[PDB]
Amino acid sequence: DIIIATKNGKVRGMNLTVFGGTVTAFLGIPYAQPPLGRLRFKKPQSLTKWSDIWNATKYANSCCQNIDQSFPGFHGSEMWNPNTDLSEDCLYLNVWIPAPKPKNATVLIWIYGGGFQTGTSSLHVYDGKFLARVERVIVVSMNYRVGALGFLALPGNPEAPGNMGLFDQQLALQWVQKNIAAFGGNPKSVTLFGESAGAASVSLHLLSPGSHSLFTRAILQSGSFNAPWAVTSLYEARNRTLNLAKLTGCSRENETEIIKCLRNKDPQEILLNEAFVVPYGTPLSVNFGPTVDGDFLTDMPDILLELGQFKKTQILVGVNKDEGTAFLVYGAPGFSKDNNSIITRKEFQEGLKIFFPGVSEFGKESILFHYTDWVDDQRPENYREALGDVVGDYNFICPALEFTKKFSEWGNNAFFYYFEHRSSKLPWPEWMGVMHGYEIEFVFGLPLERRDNYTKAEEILSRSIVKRWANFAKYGNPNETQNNSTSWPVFKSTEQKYLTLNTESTRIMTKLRAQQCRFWTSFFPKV
Amino acid sequence: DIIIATKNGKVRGMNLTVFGGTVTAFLGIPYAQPPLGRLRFKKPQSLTKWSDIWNATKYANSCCQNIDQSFPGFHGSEMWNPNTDLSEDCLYLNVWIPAPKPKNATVLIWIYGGGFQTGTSSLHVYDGKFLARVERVIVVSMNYRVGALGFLALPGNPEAPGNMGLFDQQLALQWVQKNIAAFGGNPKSVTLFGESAGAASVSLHLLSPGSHSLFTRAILQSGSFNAPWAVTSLYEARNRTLNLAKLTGCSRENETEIIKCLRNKDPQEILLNEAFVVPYGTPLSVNFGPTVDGDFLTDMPDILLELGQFKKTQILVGVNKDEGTAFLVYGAPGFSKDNNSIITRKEFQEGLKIFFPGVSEFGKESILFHYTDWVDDQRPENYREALGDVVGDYNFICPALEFTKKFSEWGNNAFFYYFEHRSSKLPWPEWMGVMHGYEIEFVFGLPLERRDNYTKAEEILSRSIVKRWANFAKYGNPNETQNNSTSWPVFKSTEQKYLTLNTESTRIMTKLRAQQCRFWTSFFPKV
Ligand SMILES: *[C@@H]1O[C@H](CO[C@@H]2O[C@@H](C)[C@@H](O)[C@@H](O)[C@@H]2O)[C@@H](O[C@@H]2O[C@H](CO)[C@@H](O)[C@H](O)[C@H]2NC(C)=O)[C@H](O)[C@H]1NC(C)=O
Ligand SMILES: *[C@@H]1O[C@H](CO[C@H]2O[C@@H](C)[C@@H](O)[C@@H](O)[C@@H]2O)[C@@H](O[C@@H]2O[C@H](CO)[C@@H](O)[C@H](O)[C@H]2NC(C)=O)[C@H](O)[C@H]1NC(C)=O
Ligand SMILES: *[C@@H]1O[C@H](CO[C@H]2O[C@@H](C)[C@@H](O)[C@@H](O)[C@@H]2O)[C@@H](O[C@@H]2O[C@H](CO)[C@@H](O)[C@H](O)[C@H]2NC(C)=O)[C@H](O)[C@H]1NC(C)=O
Ligand SMILES: *[C@@H]1O[C@H](CO[C@H]2O[C@@H](C)[C@@H](O)[C@@H](O)[C@@H]2O)[C@@H](O[C@@H]2O[C@H](CO)[C@@H](O)[C@H](O)[C@H]2NC(C)=O)[C@H](O)[C@H]1NC(C)=O
Ligand SMILES: C[NH+](C)CCN(C[C@@H]1CCCN(C2Cc3ccccc3C2)C1)C(=O)c1ccc2cccc(O)c2n1
Ligand SMILES: C[NH+](C)CCN(C[C@@H]1CCCN(C2Cc3ccccc3C2)C1)C(=O)c1ccc2cccc(O)c2n1
Ligand SMILES: C[NH+](C)CCN(C[C@@H]1CCCN(C2Cc3ccccc3C2)C1)C(=O)c1ccc2cccc(O)c2n1
Ligand SMILES: C[NH+](C)CCN(C[C@@H]1CCCN(C2Cc3ccccc3C2)C1)C(=O)c1ccc2cccc(O)c2n1
Ligand SMILES: *[C@@H]1O[C@H](CO)[C@@H](O[C@@H]2O[C@H](CO)[C@@H](O)[C@H](O)[C@H]2NC(C)=O)[C@H](O)[C@H]1NC(C)=O
Ligand SMILES: *[C@@H]1O[C@H](CO[C@H]2O[C@@H](C)[C@@H](O)[C@@H](O)[C@@H]2O)[C@@H](O)[C@H](O)[C@H]1NC(C)=O
Ligand SMILES: *[C@@H]1O[C@H](CO)[C@@H](O)[C@H](O)[C@H]1NC(C)=O
Ligand SMILES: *[C@@H]1O[C@H](CO)[C@@H](O)[C@H](O)[C@H]1NC(C)=O
Ligand SMILES: *[C@@H]1O[C@H](CO)[C@@H](O)[C@H](O)[C@H]1NC(C)=O
Ligand SMILES: *[C@@H]1O[C@H](CO)[C@@H](O)[C@H](O)[C@H]1NC(C)=O
Ligand SMILES: [Cl-]
Repeated sequence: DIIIATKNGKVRGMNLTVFGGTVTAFLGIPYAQPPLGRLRFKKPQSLTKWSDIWNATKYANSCCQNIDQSFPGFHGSEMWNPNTDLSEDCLYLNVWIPAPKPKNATVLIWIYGGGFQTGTSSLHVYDGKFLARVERVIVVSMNYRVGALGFLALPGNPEAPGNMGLFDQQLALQWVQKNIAAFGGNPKSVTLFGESAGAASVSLHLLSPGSHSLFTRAILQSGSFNAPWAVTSLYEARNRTLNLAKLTGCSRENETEIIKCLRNKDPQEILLNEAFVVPYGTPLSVNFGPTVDGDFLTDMPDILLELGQFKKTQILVGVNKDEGTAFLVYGAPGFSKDNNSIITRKEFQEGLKIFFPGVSEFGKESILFHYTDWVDDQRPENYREALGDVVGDYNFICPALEFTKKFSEWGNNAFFYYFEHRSSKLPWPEWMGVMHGYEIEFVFGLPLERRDNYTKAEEILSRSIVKRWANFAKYGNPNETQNNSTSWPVFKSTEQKYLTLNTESTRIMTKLRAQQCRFWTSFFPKV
Repeated sequence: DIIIATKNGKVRGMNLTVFGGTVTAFLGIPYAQPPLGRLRFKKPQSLTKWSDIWNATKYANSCCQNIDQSFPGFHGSEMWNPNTDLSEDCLYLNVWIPAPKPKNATVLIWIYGGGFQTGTSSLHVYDGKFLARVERVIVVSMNYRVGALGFLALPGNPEAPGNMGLFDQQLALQWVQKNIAAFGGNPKSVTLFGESAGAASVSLHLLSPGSHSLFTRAILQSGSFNAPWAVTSLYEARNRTLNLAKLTGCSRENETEIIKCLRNKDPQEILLNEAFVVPYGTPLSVNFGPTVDGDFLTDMPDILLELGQFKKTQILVGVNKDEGTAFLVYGAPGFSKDNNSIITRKEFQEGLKIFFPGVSEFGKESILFHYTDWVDDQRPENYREALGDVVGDYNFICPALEFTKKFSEWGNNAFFYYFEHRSSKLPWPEWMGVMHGYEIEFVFGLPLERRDNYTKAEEILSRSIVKRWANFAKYGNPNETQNNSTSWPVFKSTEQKYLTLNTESTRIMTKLRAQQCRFWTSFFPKV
């Protein structure tokens, strides 16, 4: 039996066996007041203590979110669906401490991605027990409000001020500050890591003064705040909150009145209107996301980033070889999960209208013009691969590289990785390649379980990546100093070096997607 | 009726139709007295003038040489076999002139390879008409003596001095100097290029003072004198010359008297015992090659290269991705052009004994130790590919990288390529990849013949290569300045940059097969 005295109640956790050892898990510890009724759409509220001992022995509630019903019965899309029960009462977090209890362990806080609309910490691919046993770190992950319940914004009005899901994560960060010493953790050695919208969340903690004292280092996997989907403007958030209010018949005009209307509406009524708040939509739509609230974010994040207004520390950033394929099968002509998905120049042209709906016909031609200069025209996949590269480059790879350059320019060590290994278990067809999201399994060390149908090489790669991530969390340098490994060099603005990750040969390369990222990061913003 | 007046007499060419244009061809101009009877085993004698008109309208005889008959009817091996009569009367050269006759055109002199035992200028892949047509350069090629008929050596004896096939080449370079202006060539703009033994020949012309005035620049494809096979030691030349005279049964004591025998026996008796002249032999055996003779070569070539004793000019150097596979299907256990040649570790250890015969078990152990550190031990091809890399890295790639380095260090511009495109018409099996010898057709512009079943992209590649080669010859810089090509940087000892060549995307990379070539160049010579 393991009880831990936290500053507001005793907490009892389980024991697991992992590769012939013990890891103590504490699943579902509450860190915030249930944000129900009158606390809905508000920042998370402190907690009231309990002399009751709490049984943190089961994954808690995922927060309210629509679910991916696009491929019923498909492991590829349903593995991202929530695996506990939806509820507004969902502001819990999990902890994983090694056994024997560590003395001063480094802490890894996971922040799940999605599109600020979906996600939960209880998914199998985020199971922190492997990292706790293999590397003797402490893994903490938390649930945070997503969708409108987490990011509906009426600016300045404290009844719905925006960025509630970010203050959820931030509050879970202070919990780890106040309590992780009781678990044998070092609050002065804390690394945030995250994927997709979790990665964009990690970058915004870098920019938010209230979070600066609550972590040490940052890891950003396939995402950053400067990605075109990650920050919704002050005007977009107004039209989007009014349109949601109309679509619930809550169109008051006293501002705090049209919120009290939504507080009484049903969570399911809000989830179903959410989709229809913007006219034209994309598979990368983020209808309620982070805004400039003047509290978590004091200014437009790209100004803060360009003018050096962020925590000075180490960052580890990277992307996958085919970030963009996943989004094609959710609404691009000729694209399907069961079809090798060769498309025509006209289908490629139609795909551009889908993903860049507001862009002019000039911009849609620029994209066509630049991405289409291959050599061999007698090969079918040109346009198919082209669109995946288009979407992956625009939405993830080029912003991620841009964040890393601007961050490194103020004298911080940055490390960039190019993850290019296709999962031997990947449920999606092979034409989709190394997909968005499908490096996470390797960070959490799932292939370290031999009874799991991963390659023995996938065990080696995942072991290597786990060590590189743990060395970065502990020591700020993501090297593997023992198995004759490729040295991972710093990313500097001048030469822009990055490490590739795969099972064949890990290489140092420079200037990843150099021509493409110039087109996106310099020319296209003028368009 | 195109007749040109060479300094030796009038010569009659012939018009060729090429790509809607005309190319004037002079095939088989004699450039020395036939090395017959008393001239056998001697440096080439000058040519006596002729009051006639010489009809240079067909290819001349190829020099005497054994022939590859391991794959009867197979184009892959037979395409390298001679396609004219064999004869000791073989000292002829070919000349391709653009039409209209050029004013002062750069001259490209080809030197064919083949381990100094085989080869001829008349092969289809050495057809110079496409270069004369597309880039309006003059192309010259010569036949030179091979095997013991061009490299039998007893140091000192001018009856059999050694390097007589190199002096053949040199005499052809001399012919171009005296006569090419009659055809519209610029004798001050002569680039040597060759492949394999031809490339190791070009490299020796760089180190040989007698040849320094006969050319301007140099191109070396898959070969250099510093390759393990390309220079015969005086100790070996001594044993091998003698061991031949015993195999033909006329060992004598007066050293000028044992040559008098060999000058009697007819060619086929010599060719029949050349192979048994060395005890154990490998597919990379060069029984009669270049030696240090104090005439063409005044010292050990490795010493001259190390101490800056060579013509100072630009060089273009490169290798193919899979230089070593061609040699495996000729005696390496487990390998055949007809099965996929998945070998096992025991067969790999046998392949090392085949290819490194007189090397200590220690040396064979470090080869096995260094080359087997792959990640995924559960891959069938590991040993198949490993042996190909062993043979490729030891015999071609590492010597070429070492030659380019040591050459660049004395102030001159060097350009290194890495050819990694597999011809769509390549007759050998797919596991052999980008084989030794199979960049030549792209350098000679065969894929520019649209009517020939090469892909459209292979035409685009072969065009870009042909322009780069021509620009190197004309201007010393192998860049492609018009069609947005990748800039080809200079090879410097510290950076070691090279350009990859393929149909997908040309990349600048650095330090090719660095870990492998550190083994072969630095450590292996000590064992
Ligand atoms: C590849 O498949 C897509 C989508 O197809 C799915 O699988 C098929 C077997 C079929 O049963 C479809 O109904 C499935 O949705 C094909 O897509 C076009 O896709 C759009 C998308 O809605 C659809 O409206 C069109 O009618 C489809 N066109 C046709 C002729 O069916 C795509 O054309 C297939 N391409 C190839 C090369 O096989
Ligand atoms: C800001 O909001 C308005 C509201 O548009 C309606 O659209 C529905 C999908 C739903 O959200 C409903 O609650 C809302 O009232 C947008 O006006 C629309 O713009 C499109 C494109 O210009 C027009 O075709 C529509 O006529 C119009 N909608 C209707 C039916 O009134 C407006 O576009 C939006 N501004 C943006 C995109 O920033
Ligand atoms: C230098 O030459 C001798 C000569 O060896 C004979 O080998 C035949 C294949 C043929 O060339 C014949 O004319 C010649 O006389 C080499 O001696 C041989 O060495 C091997 C290996 O050490 C022994 O197994 C043989 O007994 C011996 N040959 C015979 C039958 O006499 C000698 O090796 C060689 N030196 C080298 C390799 O540099
Ligand atoms: C690929 O082929 C090689 C070579 O085998 C030759 O001989 C016959 C079996 C013929 O059918 C043809 O396949 C080929 O020309 C096989 O390797 C081995 O070759 C050595 C040569 O000395 C023989 O000693 C072995 O018997 C032979 N192996 C076998 C199966 O007998 C090789 O096995 C094969 N590899 C495959 C199938 O992947
Ligand atoms: C680890 N991955 C991150 C999880 C999967 N995906 C991205 C995929 C691919 C295409 C978009 N479907 C969404 C599934 C879903 C569920 C409910 C409502 C809509 C949709 C479509 C899943 C996401 O959770 C996801 C969803 C939206 C995003 C928006 C912008 C950027 C992103 O990364 C986004 N990611
Ligand atoms: C770093 N390891 C221990 C080795 C696996 N090589 C190294 C490469 C892959 C195989 C070929 N050369 C050899 C280097 C060399 C030196 C002299 C002569 C020949 C050769 C060839 C070594 C990796 O790059 C690699 C790739 C992915 C990994 C993933 C997890 C863990 C690893 O160690 C990983 N290593
Ligand atoms: C353009 N290529 C260069 C022409 C072909 N080949 C290389 C191949 C490699 C495998 C062995 N076959 C034949 C074996 C054989 C048997 C009887 C008569 C001739 C041949 C060659 C040749 C060569 O002519 C060749 C031959 C010997 C070499 C020795 C050392 C280095 C080389 O590059 C060598 N190249
Ligand atoms: C220089 N050419 C004319 C073009 C072919 N590309 C260039 C690559 C091919 C793949 C796609 N990106 C584009 C660069 C870019 C910029 C903005 C947005 C998207 C993209 C993707 C360009 C070659 O690298 C190449 C490779 C082999 C060749 C062989 C012969 C002749 C050639 O031109 C060859 N060119
Ligand atoms: C945990 O490690 C931390 C530092 O990583 C230690 O706590 C502090 O130690 C630093 C030394 O770097 C001091 O400057 C601070 O003053 C210490 N903290 C405070 C609040 O004073 C500590 O030694 C370790 N704790 C363990 C092992 O229990
Ligand atoms: C060269 O050919 C001569 C006859 O053939 C040619 O005659 C030329 C005058 C011209 O018409 C060409 O078009 C013909 O092909 C022949 O008399 C000479 O003897 C030949 N020269 C040698 C050295 O044999
Ligand atoms: C916590 O779990 C243990 C299981 O043995 C139980 O004894 C205890 O009563 C539980 N506390 C609860 C459910 O409040
Ligand atoms: C290093 O390699 C050995 C296998 O040779 C493995 O057991 C060990 O876990 C590896 N360590 C890391 C950090 O990858
Ligand atoms: C050709 O060029 C050389 C120098 O490159 C020059 O000396 C010679 O006179 C020129 N001959 C011509 C143009 O006929
Ligand atoms: C330049 O582009 C044209 C247009 O297609 C092409 O025909 C030509 O071969 C290219 N030149 C080179 C040197 O590749
Ligand atoms: Cl790139």
